[PDB]
Amino acid sequence: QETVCIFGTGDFGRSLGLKMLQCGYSVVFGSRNPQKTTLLPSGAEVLSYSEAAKKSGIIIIAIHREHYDFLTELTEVLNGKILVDISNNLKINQYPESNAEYLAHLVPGAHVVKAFNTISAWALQSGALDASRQVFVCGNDSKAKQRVMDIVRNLGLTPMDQGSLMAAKEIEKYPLQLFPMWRFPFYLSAVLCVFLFFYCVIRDVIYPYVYEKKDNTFRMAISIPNRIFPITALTLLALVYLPGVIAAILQLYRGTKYRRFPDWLDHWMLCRKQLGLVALGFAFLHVLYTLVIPIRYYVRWRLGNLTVTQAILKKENPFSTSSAWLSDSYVALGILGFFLFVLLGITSLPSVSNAVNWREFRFVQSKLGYLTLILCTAHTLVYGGKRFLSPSNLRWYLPAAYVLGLIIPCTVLVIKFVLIMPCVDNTLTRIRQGWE
Amino acid sequence: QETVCIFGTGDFGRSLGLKMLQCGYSVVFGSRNPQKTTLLPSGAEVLSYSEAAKKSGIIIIAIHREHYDFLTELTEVLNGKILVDISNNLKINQYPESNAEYLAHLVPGAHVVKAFNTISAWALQSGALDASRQVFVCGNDSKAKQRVMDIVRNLGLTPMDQGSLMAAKEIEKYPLQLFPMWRFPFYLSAVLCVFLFFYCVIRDVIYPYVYEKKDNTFRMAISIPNRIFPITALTLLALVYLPGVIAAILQLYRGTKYRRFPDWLDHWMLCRKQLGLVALGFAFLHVLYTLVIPIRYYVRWRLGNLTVTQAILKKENPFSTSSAWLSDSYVALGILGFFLFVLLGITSLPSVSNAVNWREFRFVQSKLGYLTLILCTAHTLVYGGKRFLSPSNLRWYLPAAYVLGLIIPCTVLVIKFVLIMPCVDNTLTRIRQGWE
Amino acid sequence: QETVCIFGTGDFGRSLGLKMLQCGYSVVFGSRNPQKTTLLPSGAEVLSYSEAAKKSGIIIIAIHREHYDFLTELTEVLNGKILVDISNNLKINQYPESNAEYLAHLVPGAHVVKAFNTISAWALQSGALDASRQVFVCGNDSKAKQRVMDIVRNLGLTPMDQGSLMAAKEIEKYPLQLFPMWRFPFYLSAVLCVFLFFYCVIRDVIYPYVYEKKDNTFRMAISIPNRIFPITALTLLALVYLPGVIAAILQLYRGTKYRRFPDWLDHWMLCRKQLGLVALGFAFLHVLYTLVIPIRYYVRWRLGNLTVTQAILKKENPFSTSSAWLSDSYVALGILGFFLFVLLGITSLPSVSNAVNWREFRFVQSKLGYLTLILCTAHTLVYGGKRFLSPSNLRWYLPAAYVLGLIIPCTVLVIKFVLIMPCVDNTLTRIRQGWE
Ligand SMILES: Cc1cc2nc3c(=O)[nH]c(=O)nc-3n(C[C@H](O)[C@H](O)[C@H](O)COP(=O)(O)OP(=O)(O)OC[C@H]3O[C@@H](n4cnc5c(N)ncnc54)[C@H](O)[C@@H]3O)c2cc1C
Ligand SMILES: Cc1cc2nc3c(=O)[nH]c(=O)nc-3n(C[C@H](O)[C@H](O)[C@H](O)COP(=O)(O)OP(=O)(O)OC[C@H]3O[C@@H](n4cnc5c(N)ncnc54)[C@H](O)[C@@H]3O)c2cc1C
Ligand SMILES: Cc1cc2nc3c(=O)[nH]c(=O)nc-3n(C[C@H](O)[C@H](O)[C@H](O)COP(=O)(O)OP(=O)(O)OC[C@H]3O[C@@H](n4cnc5c(N)ncnc54)[C@H](O)[C@@H]3O)c2cc1C
Ligand SMILES: NC(=O)c1ccc[n+]([C@@H]2O[C@H](COP(=O)([O-])OP(=O)(O)OC[C@H]3O[C@@H](n4cnc5c(N)ncnc54)[C@H](OP(=O)(O)O)[C@@H]3O)[C@@H](O)[C@H]2O)c1
Ligand SMILES: NC(=O)c1ccc[n+]([C@@H]2O[C@H](COP(=O)([O-])OP(=O)(O)OC[C@H]3O[C@@H](n4cnc5c(N)ncnc54)[C@H](OP(=O)(O)O)[C@@H]3O)[C@@H](O)[C@H]2O)c1
Ligand SMILES: NC(=O)c1ccc[n+]([C@@H]2O[C@H](COP(=O)([O-])OP(=O)(O)OC[C@H]3O[C@@H](n4cnc5c(N)ncnc54)[C@H](OP(=O)(O)O)[C@@H]3O)[C@@H](O)[C@H]2O)c1
Ligand code: HEM
Ligand code: HEM
Ligand code: HEM
Ligand SMILES: CCCCCC(=O)OC[C@H](COP(=O)(O)O)OC(=O)CCCCC
Ligand SMILES: CCCCCC(=O)OC[C@H](COP(=O)(O)O)OC(=O)CCCCC
Ligand SMILES: CCCCCC(=O)OC[C@H](COP(=O)(O)O)OC(=O)CCCCC
Ligand SMILES: *[C@@H]1O[C@H](CO)[C@@H](O)[C@H](O)[C@H]1NC(C)=O
Ligand SMILES: *[C@@H]1O[C@H](CO)[C@@H](O)[C@H](O)[C@H]1NC(C)=O
Ligand SMILES: *[C@@H]1O[C@H](CO)[C@@H](O)[C@H](O)[C@H]1NC(C)=O
Repeated sequence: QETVCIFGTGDFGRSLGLKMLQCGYSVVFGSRNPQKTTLLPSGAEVLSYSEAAKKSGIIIIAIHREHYDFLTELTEVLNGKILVDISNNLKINQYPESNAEYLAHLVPGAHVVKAFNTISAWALQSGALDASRQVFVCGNDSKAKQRVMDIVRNLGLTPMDQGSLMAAKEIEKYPLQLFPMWRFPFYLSAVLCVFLFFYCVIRDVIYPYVYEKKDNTFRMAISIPNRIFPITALTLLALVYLPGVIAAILQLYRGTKYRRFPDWLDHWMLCRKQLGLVALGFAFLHVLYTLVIPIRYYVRWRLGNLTVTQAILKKENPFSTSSAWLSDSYVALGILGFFLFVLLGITSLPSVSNAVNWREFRFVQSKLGYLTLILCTAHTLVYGGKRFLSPSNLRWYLPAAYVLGLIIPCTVLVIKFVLIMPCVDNTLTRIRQGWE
Repeated sequence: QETVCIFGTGDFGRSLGLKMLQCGYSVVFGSRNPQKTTLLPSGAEVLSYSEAAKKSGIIIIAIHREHYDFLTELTEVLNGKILVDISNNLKINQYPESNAEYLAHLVPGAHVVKAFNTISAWALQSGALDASRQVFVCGNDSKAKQRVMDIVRNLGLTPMDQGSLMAAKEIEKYPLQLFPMWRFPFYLSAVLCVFLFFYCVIRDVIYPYVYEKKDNTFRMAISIPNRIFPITALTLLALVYLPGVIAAILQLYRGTKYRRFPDWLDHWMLCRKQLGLVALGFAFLHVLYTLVIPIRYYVRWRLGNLTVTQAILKKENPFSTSSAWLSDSYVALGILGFFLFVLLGITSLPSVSNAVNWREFRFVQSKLGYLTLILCTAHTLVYGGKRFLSPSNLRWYLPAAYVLGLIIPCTVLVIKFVLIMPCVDNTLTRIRQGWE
Repeated sequence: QETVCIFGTGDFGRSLGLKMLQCGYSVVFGSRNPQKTTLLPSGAEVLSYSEAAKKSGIIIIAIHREHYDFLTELTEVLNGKILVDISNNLKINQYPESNAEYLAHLVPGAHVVKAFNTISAWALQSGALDASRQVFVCGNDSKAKQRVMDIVRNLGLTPMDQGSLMAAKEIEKYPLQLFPMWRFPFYLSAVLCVFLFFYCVIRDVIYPYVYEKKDNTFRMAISIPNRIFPITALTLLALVYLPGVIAAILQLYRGTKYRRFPDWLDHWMLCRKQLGLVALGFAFLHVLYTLVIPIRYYVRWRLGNLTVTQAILKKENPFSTSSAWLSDSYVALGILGFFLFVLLGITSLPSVSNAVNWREFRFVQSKLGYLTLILCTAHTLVYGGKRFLSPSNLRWYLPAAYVLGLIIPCTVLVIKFVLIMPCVDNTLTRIRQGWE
């Protein structure tokens, strides 16, 4: 039966130690005081640091980085042992090297393996290990690394091997972050949903209060967020396919592809997935606010008054078939534009993305990605055809609030249309392999 | 070229043997009667048990557990061989030890590897291996276990290593179950959709038949299941976040977190995912029944009569703006409450759940999980404001059937609000690390 | 520090070489002209072919298959080296053996490992490696194959081991295909959406133009694709469960299950997933076109005229409760039939499909798959009950265009109902294990 020593009897020391007694391991704890040990599992004795290290070959140090000082006092006991470093830091970039690098320079005669820092101490105890299922294992000694990965499999976890000990810097960065790539689409969308809220409140509830004095302030429940949410979804969709256009222009002037993107475009290349899925989250709200139009009281009342007024005044509507074209056209373009929008979101799942090679992925994400941005722009051009862009449409001196949201998507489609023409695109094909 | 012996020429023996002839293996079957062999592949000879075992090093026993008796008669031939045990049982907990444990005690001088019990014999033959793609491999000998995993890769399958031979008890439990965790949310929801069907039939089709005698029995097609399905979705959502409240209370009285939950709460901790996804399945039905309201005949007729009666009787509706607030408010709260409801369901996918550490998962599942249960409770409080809870709302002595569904969600939100206050929550922070 | 030689300084040679300088490898390029080397990374010298191969043990040949001729001129240098073959072909089935097989016959004294052909040269450079994350590694020498997989882990990629070198034929087929299994459901659906477009244009816009001359040509925006898309979704759903019925008939005549399906049924067995997900894509369009009915101008106008005409002509509608049954029945059957339709699509995800054994998968995909095809057929039978199949329903001599779409689903449900009866099904149970 295997023996696993655990330095430190703290929170994660008890939780990892009690998980190993349930899987058939003889755990020998090591603490500063083996005399007074109140909370400990049943079949696990507690010894000194030098005494417990003489019993196993795998030593898990469940201590913080600041108290790594005593390991130099017993470096002749730790010769040939497997020291599993599990520690995290309180914040990113607190120390220059990682902990497993620093633990290797303290005890040079021992094989250091980074593991177990992703999982939490409560997930081992309660058994509610759902996102803390994978354990990232990295180390230099390949024989010692396969032995630690056998413990992770016997504890019901899934070891993901991360290579050599150089990858321990990124593993300690992993449990500290809270959506690091989603920060720029959240901040861009929040400053675009606040500006476009104050832009529609000034048009729809303030302008009918100054002129033609009426309350009209219920609009900011559904009727104003059904203008914020599609225009935010259309703008953020156009901000997705804009770096691929700016980078295509920036390669034509340079004449080569082997130079580096200018450090603001490169960070905005990597947030396209994050900008795309936030734009799907707002387009999905625009669908739900639109499909619930005929349930609202204002829509039932307005269609109720318009029918009664037509009933007592014997004038009639002669069914203009031109307006039946437009109202069935922009609704149809919005449905095809949302079907492909969802289809880009299905492919964004990390299991669907791995069952797809880079040609099938480029066909969905780029060929059917502009075709989303064409249909979602034609959905709001044909909707703009009913309003005609007349001078009776701007309230003070500021227009109908969707034509501001057509500046970025119609800019992307014009510049992309230049890059499709063979006087330019045949140069791009010769530049994706190398050119002067 | 490799040689793989297969004991037993039955259903899975032919299916696994014919799959290995298509991948470049020389398969030697072993049966009780090598003389009469009718159904067999082409390039695979059939020998005796002792004769076929002298030709390979990997022996796959395609026999049941009851006929393991003959292997003790030839235990001197099986020395050093790799015996791959593939057997299942007819029911869970039929024998005390697993089959691979029992196969190791019969032949102690052989390395036993559990594999191939997850896949079916038809999925190897027809090639329709879709859920039977992963093959769970476990065994003590690490050199013999990597050799069996090389066969699984060459057969187009994906070996998932499960550790030592102690994990063979759970692998044999795997192909027998049929949604074992989903049993409690299915039985709770079925006894809550049956009671709430008879509660709405008594109010909506029986009470208009006794008093004011009219048929009114078409309601149980859409109009009654649009009352069952949201209240079942709201109750099951409140039953998700109720164990996290009961466990928080039960840690304050104990003063420590290291004691065990009382065996009914612990089984209801593990079914939160299962209760949550069933509650999303009923909320998704409540969306589809609601968005199809203006297509129904009863809604078109009632809005048709109410307009014609207002047309021939010249009284008018003066557009009460107060009721335009409420009807745009509970509809908006239902959309935000369903958007985050879906967002919890996207994170529940086992590929999205693994691309997310436990802080980003706790932010979605708990911070944005109560915020779902707040918005979905405020969606049905504001809907209850239109009905005012007047005494003309209860039919015999029993109320309007959604206020029964507000008992559990408003209980969770009150007790959670006590646990947020810093006179209690600062004790919870000191108790998630250890306290007296 | 490790040394990795790369033959060939081309497009993928620079991209893979610059990725390895960023991970702590000393890369030594090999080219035909080490004198003139313009584009190259900083810390990577360029030598001759025989000179650079004498410095490392891992040699990555970044050259095409046609220029493999020079490796026979230096086969005494490549003894014991690990030659990583990364090449692709311009088209499928261009050469009889794969490249890694052909590279092994050129240099017999070297271990050949196929890797890196899935990823692209731009994904290494730009860092936008999203679908080119997995690297398929296969080779005969297990010690050399684990060494190449350590490079793939250190480059931030994920090595998927594919077994021996026999699997290199399928890995070179992998980056060339563009949805190979989706071709038959795309071509079947396109020839069924074109025929059913011309069938509804002849009924709905040509027949009201010849008789009772009116424009009526706006129908082909929403109103005609809301007839194409559900009938295509219902037909393709019936074409899913039809091979399982034809194969069940074809096993009863044969009397055994061990014979081979006749090569058109076998290719249509494998496209059931592909036919099923395309049928979900059209049913999801039928939902979105249907839920947007009360927003269209034609529906608002027609319900506006029908109310005003009822307001000025004092006749009334007495609320036939029979038509309130039917219109709430087929709408309810369409919602239950679409809920299970989506539930089959959630299980089709390759992460949900792997978290499910073959009994839970057969319960969803087959037991709840016919129950989808029953409810979606009863959704269009009850919708056909409102139209009664009168002789005033066919326009010239051709019927109401959904009853053509009931031929295939009602054929499958009748023949499946024969196979459920125990005079037939007890023979199928005795034939799924072997019978004469
Ligand atoms: C809902 C949604 C989900 C999304 N999910 C994802 C996701 O999961 N992952 C993701 O990455 N994006 C995602 N996106 C973003 C979008 O799909 C990407 O932009 C897409 O992958 C490529 O778009 P592109 O037009 O910029 O093409 P790109 O190829 O990225 O950009 C074109 C330019 O890139 C350069 N380039 C491209 N290929 C090469 C080459 N072989 N050699 C040299 N230069 C080259 C050239 O300069 C070319 O002009 C998503 C978007 C949405 C709306
Ligand atoms: C649609 C949907 C999908 C869902 N999917 C999932 C899913 O995939 N997986 C899943 O697990 N749940 C899932 N849930 C359930 C829900 O998300 C969980 O309850 C959530 O993970 C945590 O909720 P909670 O408030 O109970 O928090 P919890 O943290 O589970 O409960 C709080 C209590 O737990 C204890 N506790 C928590 N953390 C610690 C700690 N570090 N140390 C000590 N004690 C601690 C304390 O007693 C604390 O008061 C889903 C729910 C829905 C509605
Ligand atoms: C939205 C959607 C998604 C889908 N996704 C998938 C998917 O991911 N993967 C997929 O495979 N299909 C998928 N399908 C197709 C459908 O689910 C399959 O047909 C289903 O897996 C089985 O259906 P079946 O009735 O043909 O059953 P089958 O079992 O495939 O066919 C029955 C016949 O198969 C033979 N047979 C079955 N089991 C055995 C056995 N043990 N021994 C001998 N003979 C046997 C017998 O002849 C039997 O009569 C999908 C369909 C839809 C609509
Ligand atoms: N959820 C988690 O707790 C979690 C999760 C992931 C990773 N980790 C990591 O696991 C390790 C355990 O930390 P923890 O959170 O569980 O807290 P902790 O173990 O309770 O406190 C740190 C441990 O250091 C030991 N130690 C030895 N000398 C010490 C000294 N001079 N001063 C203070 N302590 C000394 C202590 O045990 P003795 O005095 O008895 O010897 C003490 O148990 C940490 O590195 C942590 O980053 C924890
Ligand atoms: N879909 C599947 O079939 C499937 C799936 C997963 C796992 N398995 C497992 O694979 C194994 C094969 O079982 P099976 O379903 O395919 O049925 P089976 O093989 O047809 O019957 C059991 C086999 O035991 C052999 N055997 C040897 N001595 C025997 C004896 N005294 N009495 C009876 N049989 C004897 C028989 O072959 P000979 O008499 O010719 O030697 C017979 O082929 C089982 O353990 C099963 O749990 C099967
Ligand atoms: N996106 C990709 O580029 C990609 C992706 C996956 C796989 N691959 C594979 O990686 C390999 C590299 O090809 P590549 O696309 O990057 O084009 P390439 O390397 O620019 O051209 C082929 C290479 O062959 C070398 N070579 C040696 N003798 C040659 C000769 N007589 N004639 C022509 N070339 C000779 C050349 O380098 P020197 O003359 O300087 O020695 C040249 O760099 C290919 O096998 C490719 O299938 C490429
Ligand atoms: C289910 C599919 C969709 C339907 C039925 C739909 C329908 C509509 C309708 C009816 C309007 C007019 C709103 C009103 O009456 O005030 C509208 C506006 C709009 N839609 Fe959509 N839409 C859909 C999807 C999309 C998508 C995917 C986008 C792109 C992100 C989009 C962008 C817009 C924009 C920009 C407006 C104008 C916003 C305004 O100024 O009011 N829609 N949509
Ligand atoms: C798309 C989003 C949603 C919309 C538009 C919506 C709309 C509505 C409407 C209009 C009603 C009144 C039904 C009627 O007219 O008889 C209602 C009732 C209700 N909704 Fe929602 N809802 C949504 C999502 C949700 C969610 C996510 C929940 C929580 C599970 C929920 C819980 C309820 C409850 C409990 C009722 C009262 C049931 C009754 O007694 O009739 N809804 N909803
Ligand atoms: C959200 C769920 C669904 C709803 C509310 C729904 C509703 C309807 C409605 C109202 C119609 C009549 C269309 C019209 O007024 O012209 C219809 C037609 C039809 N539906 Fe559905 N449906 C649903 C899902 C499905 C599904 C999943 C299928 C099967 C693929 C299906 C198959 C059909 C067929 C075949 C027709 C007849 C097409 C025609 O001739 O017009 N539906 N549906
Ligand atoms: C508050 C927003 C939280 C959203 C969390 C989330 O969904 O992202 C988790 C992860 C994304 O994480 P990273 O790509 O690693 O940033 O999974 C997905 O790819 C999303 C696919 C979803 C496709 C439908
Ligand atoms: C009759 C109900 C059958 C449902 C089957 C199912 O969906 O669960 C399969 C599995 C769940 O299986 P377990 O978590 O292992 O119980 O995948 C999911 O996590 C669901 C995610 C779904 C998120 C949208
Ligand atoms: C133009 C159509 C492109 C569609 C691409 C696609 O979705 O398939 C990618 C892959 C399917 O690829 P293969 O099964 O390998 O053919 O993932 C899925 O299983 C789909 C699950 C989706 C379940 C919702
Ligand atoms: C209603 O429609 C009919 C034909 O569809 C038309 O003749 C009649 O004038 C309309 N009634 C109105 C517009 O009041
Ligand atoms: C219809 O609305 C107008 C203003 O919107 C109002 O003046 C008129 O009284 C309404 N007609 C009714 C209530 O019949
Ligand atoms: C409207 O409905 C009432 C009862 O709901 C009925 O008595 C009345 O006749 C209807 N008005 C019509 C049909 O014009």
